[PDB]
Amino acid sequence: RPRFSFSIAAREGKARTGTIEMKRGVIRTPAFMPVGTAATVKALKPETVRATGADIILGNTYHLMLRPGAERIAKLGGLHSFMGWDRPILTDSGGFQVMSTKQSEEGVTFKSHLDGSRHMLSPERSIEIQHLLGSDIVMAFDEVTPYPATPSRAASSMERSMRWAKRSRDAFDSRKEQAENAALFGIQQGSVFENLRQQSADALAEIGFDGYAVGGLAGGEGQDEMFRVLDFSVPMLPDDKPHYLMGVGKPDDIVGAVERGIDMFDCVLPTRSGRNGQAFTWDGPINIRNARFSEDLKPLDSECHCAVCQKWSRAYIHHLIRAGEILGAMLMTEHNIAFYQQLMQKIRDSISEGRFSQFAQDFRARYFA
Amino acid sequence: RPRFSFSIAAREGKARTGTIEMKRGVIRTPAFMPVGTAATVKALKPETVRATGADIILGNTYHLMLRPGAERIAKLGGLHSFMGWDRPILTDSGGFQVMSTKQSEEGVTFKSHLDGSRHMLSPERSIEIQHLLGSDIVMAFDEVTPYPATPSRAASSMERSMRWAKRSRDAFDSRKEQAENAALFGIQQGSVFENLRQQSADALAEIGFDGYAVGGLAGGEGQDEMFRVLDFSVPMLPDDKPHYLMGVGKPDDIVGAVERGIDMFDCVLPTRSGRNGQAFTWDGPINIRNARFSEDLKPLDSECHCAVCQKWSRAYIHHLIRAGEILGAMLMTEHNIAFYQQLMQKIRDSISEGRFSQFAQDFRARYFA
Ligand SMILES: NCc1c[nH]c2nc(N)[nH]c(=O)c12
Ligand SMILES: NCc1c[nH]c2nc(N)[nH]c(=O)c12
Ligand SMILES: [Zn+2]
Ligand SMILES: [Zn+2]
Repeated sequence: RPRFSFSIAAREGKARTGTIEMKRGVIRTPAFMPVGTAATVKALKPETVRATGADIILGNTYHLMLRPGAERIAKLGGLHSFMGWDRPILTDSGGFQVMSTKQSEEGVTFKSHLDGSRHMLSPERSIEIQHLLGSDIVMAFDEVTPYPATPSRAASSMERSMRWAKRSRDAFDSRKEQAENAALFGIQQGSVFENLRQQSADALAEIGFDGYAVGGLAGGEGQDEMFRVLDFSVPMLPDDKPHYLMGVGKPDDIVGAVERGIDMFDCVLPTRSGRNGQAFTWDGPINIRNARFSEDLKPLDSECHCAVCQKWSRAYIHHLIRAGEILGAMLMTEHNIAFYQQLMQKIRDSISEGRFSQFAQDFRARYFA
Repeated sequence: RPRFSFSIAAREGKARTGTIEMKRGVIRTPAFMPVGTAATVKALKPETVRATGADIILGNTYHLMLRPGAERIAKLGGLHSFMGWDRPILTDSGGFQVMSTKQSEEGVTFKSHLDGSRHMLSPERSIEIQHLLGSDIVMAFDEVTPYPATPSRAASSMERSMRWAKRSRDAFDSRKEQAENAALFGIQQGSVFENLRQQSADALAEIGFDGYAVGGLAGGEGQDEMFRVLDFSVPMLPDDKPHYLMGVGKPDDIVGAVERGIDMFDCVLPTRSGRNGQAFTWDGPINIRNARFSEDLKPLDSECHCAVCQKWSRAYIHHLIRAGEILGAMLMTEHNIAFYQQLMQKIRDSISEGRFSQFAQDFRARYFA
């Protein structure tokens, strides 16, 4: 396999389906990436993550640098070896967690929430950490402006992000092993403003990246506004490269974003809300803690092919979650990630067959019935 | 398979190895039974429990009656179906948790620690709950005297326990489906007193049970005293039936107890201490939280055949446990239960080959080096 190759096999309107080939494996798109916060997809062995259908997982640079440490992971053989996942890993840059402390044009300094120790992030240090981890898809370090943002502040943050995108590009390229084996994605900023999104897209395309993320969304704006911004923002990006919507999201957000040209997604929703008792179903989410499930012998979802729905009832999972049992988190998480992967597979198949618009309509009618 | 058949294949001194055949499966002895508190062996799917080598698991009557409820489990198809374990299950009677609230010759009434609701246990109700759960090995309901106990109080509790053993026998026998498909074990009491242990053994043998537990030990007395009581107590029990030491224990306790004629064990140690960071190894226990393991690439144990030791390092598990990650509990628990099963297999093989005394000596020399 090549370092990086994105091929589009089929299209329907703005939606695309295809593959990204990388040294560690093939990624089917549109793709959902389970989030591995601190070198684990919470409550799942990597083999279980793979069995759900995941082709790639996300690791968080900010968290890994705090614990167990980037240099430590490198000494131990890199993130893949450390956690036992041998397929591609995308790492975020830290820009989001920095927003979520001294800031300057050079970068940011901040105190660890775990120990109070002082840490620094910059385009150069973020790229270095992602190298030490050994990630396959490296994200440029950006400045993420909060929502809502004034036009002036959105412009200033976008302009800084573009300067930092060039610094990220140069840092990545200067490291031979990284440049030859990994890929680098740029991140579009500009808040909700069309002119700023255009300037950002133009700057990123001039620099040149392997993929382009739409940054700064899902920050409080709501679905209608997010979709409106995607309507104009995604077509600004190079058509022949993957389009990644960071930190999205709910199943309906994913379907609508694919309709608008997005190829890649990550979010903590299926894992985090799984541990809290929320299970995704084709008829919409349910909260398994609800007393109505205490004697319900049906599986979490009636059609789901996952191992949890093959083997255990709602009633059992209800009991586990109510009791605070670890197995409850395990089963809920496996089902939710499997559900997300089945959603992505239905999306890919429907685009390939030219019936994605119908799928989206049918999905929504049932999910929100 | 028959309802119950215990066969002894080989002996060495007081130690025995063999099999218990039951309708749901064969149990190799000496056996270790992982503890499923509230219908789950904590942090493990039943298939993982089985893969470690477990032939039977324990369920706690006291906890299950409080949550999710015995009648509820029965309505849902019984404990095996509910939790997805199709092999034998032994249920304890509740006598221990009652000690751990109004007491009388009829039984005990108590308040739920979860809800404050009032509950009752008696020989008849305990046997009924174990029936509703559908367990394969049912334990008689006893009164467990605290350690230390005066001779008078030990005698009174033992005598009550024997009256309750007869009531348990009669309750079990009066329920056709239970009598025909499950087995019933009696529990010897008498604290540390030889004459009381003899009276108890004689009473239980007169009533007649499928198996005999040594109750009331591991209550604070320490290993030397426990071994001393086992020295005289186990030979009092019928030789041709299984001997079960309840709530034991550490690997060295197990080896010494097998040397004294015990066939079955259960304890929360490998699961509970696994979640806390303690990992069992042939060179003794380690606490994986210790900073010395932060960059240790070796598996938890150098010889262990378990999947955790095949795939992940001490350094990784150290990180997971320090971070409070669920996967840490999962991996520690799987390894510890697998370690216990490998210990039982080495015990069985060494007895079968007439080299158990040597095995015990070699095990101790290395474990305590
Ligand atoms: N939802 C926006 C988002 C999530 N994660 C991110 N990481 C980075 N570096 N930038 C971003 O804009 C975002
Ligand atoms: N270690 C003693 C023990 C553990 N569990 C028990 N359960 C019962 N019914 N009786 C007992 O004596 C014990
Ligand atoms: Zn499912
Ligand atoms: Zn192991």
